[PDB]
Amino acid sequence: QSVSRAAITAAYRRPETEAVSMLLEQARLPQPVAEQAHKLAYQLADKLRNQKNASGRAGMVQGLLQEFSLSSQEGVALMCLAEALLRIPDKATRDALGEPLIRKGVDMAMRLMGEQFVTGETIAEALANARKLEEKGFRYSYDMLGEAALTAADAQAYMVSYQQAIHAIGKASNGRGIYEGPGISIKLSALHPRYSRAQYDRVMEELYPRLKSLTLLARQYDIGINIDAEESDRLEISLDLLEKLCFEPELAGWNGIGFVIQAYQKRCPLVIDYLIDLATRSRRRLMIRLVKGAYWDSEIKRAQMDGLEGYPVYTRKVYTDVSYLACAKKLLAVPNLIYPQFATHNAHTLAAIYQLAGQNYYPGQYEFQCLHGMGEPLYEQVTGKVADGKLNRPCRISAPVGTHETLLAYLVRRLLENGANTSFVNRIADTSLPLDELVADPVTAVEKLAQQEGQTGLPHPKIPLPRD
Amino acid sequence: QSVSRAAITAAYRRPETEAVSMLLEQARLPQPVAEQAHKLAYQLADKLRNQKNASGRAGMVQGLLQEFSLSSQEGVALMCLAEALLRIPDKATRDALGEPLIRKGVDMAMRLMGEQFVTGETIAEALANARKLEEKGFRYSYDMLGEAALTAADAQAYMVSYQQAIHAIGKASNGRGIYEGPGISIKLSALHPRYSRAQYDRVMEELYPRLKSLTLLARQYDIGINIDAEESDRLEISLDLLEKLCFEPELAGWNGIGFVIQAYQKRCPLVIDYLIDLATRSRRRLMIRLVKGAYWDSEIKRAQMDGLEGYPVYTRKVYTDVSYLACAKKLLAVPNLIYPQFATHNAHTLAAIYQLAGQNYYPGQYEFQCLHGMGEPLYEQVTGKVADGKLNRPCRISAPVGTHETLLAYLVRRLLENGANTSFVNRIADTSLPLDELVADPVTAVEKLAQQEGQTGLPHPKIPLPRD
Ligand SMILES: Cc1cc2nc3c(=O)[nH]c(=O)nc-3n(C[C@H](O)[C@H](O)[C@H](O)COP(=O)(O)OP(=O)(O)OC[C@@H]3O[C@@H](n4cnc5c(N)ncnc54)[C@H](O)[C@@H]3O)c2cc1C
Ligand SMILES: Cc1cc2nc3c(=O)[nH]c(=O)nc-3n(C[C@H](O)[C@H](O)[C@H](O)COP(=O)(O)OP(=O)(O)OC[C@@H]3O[C@@H](n4cnc5c(N)ncnc54)[C@H](O)[C@@H]3O)c2cc1C
Ligand SMILES: O=C(O)[C@@H]1CCCO1
Ligand SMILES: O=C(O)[C@@H]1CCCO1
Repeated sequence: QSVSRAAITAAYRRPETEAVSMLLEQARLPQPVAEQAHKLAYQLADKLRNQKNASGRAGMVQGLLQEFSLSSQEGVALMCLAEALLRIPDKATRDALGEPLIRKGVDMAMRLMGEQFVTGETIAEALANARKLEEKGFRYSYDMLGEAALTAADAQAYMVSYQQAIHAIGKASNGRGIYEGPGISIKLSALHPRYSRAQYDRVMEELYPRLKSLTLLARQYDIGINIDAEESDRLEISLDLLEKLCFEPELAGWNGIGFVIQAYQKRCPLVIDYLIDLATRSRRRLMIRLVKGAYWDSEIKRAQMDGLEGYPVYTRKVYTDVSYLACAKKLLAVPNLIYPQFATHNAHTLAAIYQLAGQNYYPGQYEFQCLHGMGEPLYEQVTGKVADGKLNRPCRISAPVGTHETLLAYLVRRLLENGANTSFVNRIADTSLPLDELVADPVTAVEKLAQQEGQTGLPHPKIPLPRD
Repeated sequence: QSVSRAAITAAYRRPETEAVSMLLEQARLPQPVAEQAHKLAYQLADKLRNQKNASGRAGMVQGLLQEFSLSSQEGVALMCLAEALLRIPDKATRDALGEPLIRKGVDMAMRLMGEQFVTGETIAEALANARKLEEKGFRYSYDMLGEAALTAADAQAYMVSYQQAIHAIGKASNGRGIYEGPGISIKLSALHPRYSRAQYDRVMEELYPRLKSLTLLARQYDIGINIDAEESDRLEISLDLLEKLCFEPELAGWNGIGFVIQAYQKRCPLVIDYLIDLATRSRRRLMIRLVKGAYWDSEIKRAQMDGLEGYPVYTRKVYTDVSYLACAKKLLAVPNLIYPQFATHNAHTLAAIYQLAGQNYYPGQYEFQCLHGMGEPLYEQVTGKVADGKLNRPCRISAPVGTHETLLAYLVRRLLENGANTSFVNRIADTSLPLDELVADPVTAVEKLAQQEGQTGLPHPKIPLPRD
């Protein structure tokens, strides 16, 4: 292997104490920057949580719960009475006074809960719902729902769907280009049957020509084409595919190739070193989406089943946060080589990147990204004119496209993301959790744990090593 | 009295059979227009009710309620199970598996329910929340909360508040003018202590100089100033005040005086005849807001207490709808004399006016209006570019400004409006009520009642004459 590829392999499952300890000083924000990040994060979170006065309304309630010493059911009952009294029109009058069921249920619940996360059932429908926010300065990336093709027919169908989508997105883009215009996002698992266990030779013979074909088509329309990151044991083969792609003569001088990297992996900073070298060698600027990662629950389960020396992902959420910040700094340092795309719904992560990107923003420096049905409210404060009180930074919405038949796995990942007590989007909804704790600096949080526990970067107390 | 003023007085409490019968042919939409109004009303209501697929989601539920013959509590329980199963990360695992309390309560409930209807606590705050929709083509009218002044001090305070507001709105308007720019809306009851029983002489001596002063100030800033319509026994004195105002030399050639007329009153079309003559005589274009009316419940109660020969308002809601359409036609016929402002949250009423206004709309022909916290969703389909799928017709939002201390009566009127089973905004929320019934033509509805009951315009069966 090359030096950079070798360093990736060696970090696959490195002990958490070691990985976190080495990331800490790279993630640490200089005091002045940390202070500005905190103020901004607080302001974003405050406006988001309290757009409709949720905390104030919650407080007024508690106040009356004391000025009468009433229970919850008591207060509510009183409000119902008060409500009925307020409907008296005249103030004087008022004053004076088997398995098929379970299978069907699961499928239905999937559709119902999933609707909010889906942009359109077809690319035409999805594209129709774009101008609304595109006119506000939002950008889109259409991500076809449908993954882990099981048969050759399945993979063929997905391929045809991607090709069709690129034609439609490309026509809609109408020359706007890879930055300002919409792009497409693809899953390698959709393009090759049984990708999860596919061997190198077959992937290169069968998957790669498809990846190449789609990328050439994207180039013809000058739209971005992004390669989603999936399970951790597919990282290596995805880098082999990216490497070959970047050296295609027909793609020379074109910078529309995109690639996701997952900060929850111990390999992430080493993958960045590789990507930096690859951009240099292939003479291009790579569009790199930095994300935390969507498969954490399954990654933990897989590792515990395989009984290996460790986990490929962190086991405490705050460590993933630290990884993300350290990786963000690395990406921002090389603007000639990488166009970083910072995917997050987290107000602190957003504010930290905003400050880390430094003075003198220019549109092509970087962008933020979010998922449809999750990020729009937060980014309404971000994308738009400074005169309208926004930060004037671009955000690209990832827009799932597909019917109920392709939605299941994506929906489950969204449930896990939204429902986890560690997720920012879960915690911000809790009016009980103080804003300062919500936007707490992750580096400081890690040092706090270290002081309590006796060393830095210890694994989650409830997630022992697989061999234990 | 003049001919027109005399005709108003004579219609005060005319029998409903008579009033409705005479309105019917003036309200009737020609077959071609009625058809276009129906299609548009249906489309508006469909998009409004089903923006987030409410009816479709409701149907999918009923479908499973049959493919298993389950109860509501049953279906729900199943969904909770399905939801828990969808949170299993791996599919294989899933597959394999005293009075102070009441007074305090009423006040608190008022604040909580009222927040959605209030634009700002102060004019500065309200104005701050304006650009968002103003940039979309929406206009504003700021209506200071606070009415029925009880003391001289009270009325003085309201006066000072109006003056301050006009300065702030006028500065914000910055020369945009009476049509494109924001205006103010005033309540005569706020400007004179115990207005409800005030005598003509005192009103002219004390109230009128205040009305004149505010109107002159509005003119200096070239913003609209609208006189709200309140209880029916104050109609006459309000016309006396308007008459005098329109002949002030300092207001000559200025068309920013506005006046509300309430279609639920039997006098409404006669008031229009008067207003038409007044515009002609005083050489101006009057800004006339056509509304249905906000005080219906209290009007019925007052009439039943006074034991007079009849009601000053209609007793069936569909009659008020018919009155509104007939009055709208009258206003639209005289564009040189009246700038009509059609206040409604009703999709049929909106669509009917749209069609009645005819071909070749121009901005100064007319506008729609709505209340903050009620109309924005419907008018999001109306105000905006045709390319964005909107009707490209202007809407002015009435924006209440005030603290909790001035909010009570307004809030109660909003509760009555939103909570009445006859209100469009109540009925559209009922996914059980078919769209075609929701947007049913009121003239046809009245003829249907007439065929069933034996004559046209009979009173509400549950609202007999006061003397009965
Ligand atoms: C536009 C976009 C594209 C994306 N593309 C991909 C993609 O191709 N592949 C992919 O895998 N993800 C992708 N993601 C990321 C993913 O889907 C989640 O949205 C993301 O991880 C949420 O991070 P956050 O900063 O918004 O929320 P935060 O609440 O700040 O952090 C959320 C999470 O931290 C992690 N986590 C949770 N618990 C732990 C723990 N105990 N230990 C360590 N880590 C933990 C997770 O990665 C997780 O989602 C994408 C996200 C976006 C917005
Ligand atoms: C911008 C704006 C300004 C307004 N200004 C004023 C004002 O100065 N003074 C004022 O009094 N109102 C005013 N209103 C009107 C009022 O507040 C209500 O919003 C209005 O009457 C609702 O009509 P709608 O077409 O939206 O709803 P719809 O559901 O179509 O009709 C609603 C209603 O019909 C009436 N009604 C209900 N039941 C009956 C019945 N049994 N018999 C006869 N009529 C019945 C009422 O007038 C009532 O509100 C204003 C409204 C707006 C939007
Ligand atoms: O499929 C997922 O969950 C993530 C987010 C978007 C693409 O990769
Ligand atoms: O006070 C009311 O309820 C109505 C609506 C706005 C002004 O007059």
